[PDB]
Amino acid sequence: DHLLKYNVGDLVWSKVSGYPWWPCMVSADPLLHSYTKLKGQKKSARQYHVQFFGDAPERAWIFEKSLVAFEGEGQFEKLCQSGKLRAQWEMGIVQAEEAASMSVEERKAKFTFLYVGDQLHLNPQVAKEAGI
Ligand SMILES: CNC(=O)[C@@H]1CCCN1c1nc(C)cc(N(C)C[C@H]2CCS(=O)(=O)C2)n1
Repeated sequence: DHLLKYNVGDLVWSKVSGYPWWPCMVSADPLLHSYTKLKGQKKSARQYHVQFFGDAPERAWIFEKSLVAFEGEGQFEKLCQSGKLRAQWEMGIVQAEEAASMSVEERKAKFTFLYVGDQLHLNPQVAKEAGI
């Protein structure tokens, strides 16, 4: 055990209420510039900031007990124990599996969402790759 389980660029599965376990990457919050913090300053309530792979940019502060290191798509079955949501999730898994073969510096440069004030936008490199 380590007190700081994840760092910026780490790939993780995150669990948010109403959604299945989703592929993510730990990242710095646009406003705070931090990637980890204690909710209400309780040492047992550590959270990490993550961005979700998939269709549209999304991010969240998540409790460390709702995160699991991402090794691969095959973990999903053991972790558990829908139309538009399924296609978004599949797209996210393809991106996460591509990011897993990259170095941490390359995966941060390619996948980190573009921050324009408090608006989250596609990474210009991902946008160019998709022909946007
Ligand atoms: C883009 N956001 C959304 O689809 C929805 C509606 C607003 C909040 N939200 C949301 N918030 C959170 C915190 C997570 C989350 N997911 C896990 C699903 C999305 C991840 C990126 S995706 O592939 O586009 C689908 N979804």
